[PDB]
Amino acid sequence: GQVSKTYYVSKPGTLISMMTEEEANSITHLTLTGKLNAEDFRHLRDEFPSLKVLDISNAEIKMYSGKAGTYPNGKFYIYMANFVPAYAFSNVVNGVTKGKQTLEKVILSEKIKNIEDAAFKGCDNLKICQIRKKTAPNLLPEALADSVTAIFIPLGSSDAYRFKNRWEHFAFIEGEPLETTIQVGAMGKLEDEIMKAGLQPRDINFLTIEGKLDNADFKLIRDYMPNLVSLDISKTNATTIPDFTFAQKKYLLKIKLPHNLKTIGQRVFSNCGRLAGTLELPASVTAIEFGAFMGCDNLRYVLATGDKITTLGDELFGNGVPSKLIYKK
Repeated sequence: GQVSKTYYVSKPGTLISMMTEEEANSITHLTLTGKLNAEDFRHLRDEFPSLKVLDISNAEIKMYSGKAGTYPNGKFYIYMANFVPAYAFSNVVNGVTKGKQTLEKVILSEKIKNIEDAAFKGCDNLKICQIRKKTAPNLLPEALADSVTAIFIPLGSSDAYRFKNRWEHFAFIEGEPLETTIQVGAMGKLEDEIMKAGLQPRDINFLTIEGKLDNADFKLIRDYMPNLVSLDISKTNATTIPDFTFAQKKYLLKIKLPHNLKTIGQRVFSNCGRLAGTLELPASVTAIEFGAFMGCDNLRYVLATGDKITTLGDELFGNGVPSKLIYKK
C-alpha cells in the first residue's frame, strides 16, 4: 500500500538505527529479512506509527537477554530464539494495555517456535496473522485473540493447527489472505466488478463494497464467499439483506451493515457464531425477519439505533434465548 520498504537486518536489535525517524514514521508495509531480536520488536511496537503490515516471514528471531526488549517496565528478560517475544506489540502503560492499533497484518516465518505471552494483546485491528509454518507454533496466553484475528496457514495445514492448545477456536483459512474494496456502479454487478479486479469471489476474505448492492450481489456473497472474514457494506445503497445471506459464514468475524438498511431477511445471520459484542443496526431498519440471529451464540446484543422497527419475526435469537435486542431510543 501507502509506503512499502524492505530492510535486511544484519545484526539483531539494529533495525531502528538503519533509517531516520522520518523514514520509519512513514512506513505502512514493512518487510524484514535477516536477524531480529526483541529490541527490534520494541522499536516496531513503540515507534513505526504508520506500520500496518509487518512481513517477517524471511527473518530470523535471535535470542536476546536484557532490558531493551518488549517486556514492560524495562524489566530484565530472556527472549528465546525463534520466539515472537512476550508483549511484542503490546505494552502496559500505567496499568492500561496499549496494543499497536495500526497493525493489521503480520506474516510469520516457518521458524517461529513460540508466540509468547500477550504478543498481540490489544492489537484490535490485527485482522491477519499469516503463519508460513505447516504446524502451529506454541501460542501463549493472550498472544492472539480468536475474536479478532483470522489465521492464514499453508494449504493442508488446518489439522496441524486447529487441535493445538489455545488454537482451537481461531478462524483458520488456508492459503493467502485477500483484502479488497470493490466499487459497484448503479447498473454494475458485484460479480463483474470482482472479475474486473482480477479476483475470484471464493478467494475474498476481507471485503469492502461501495456503491450499489442488490439481491443478485447478495446471492454471490451468500453462495460464493465461504472464506469471508469481514464485510463492510456500510457505503452501499442496499435496503434489504435477503434470506440466509450470511448463514453459511463460518469465518465471519465482522460486518458493517448498509447505512440505509430497512429489512433483515429470514435467518440472515443464521449460525454466525463469531460475531461478538453488540451488532449495531442502522436507524432505518423497520423489519427483522424470522430467526435472523439464530446460532449467533457469541453475539451479546443487537442494538437498534432508530425507532423505526415495526416488524420483528419469530425466534430472532433461537429457541428459548432471551431477546438480545436493545434500543438507543
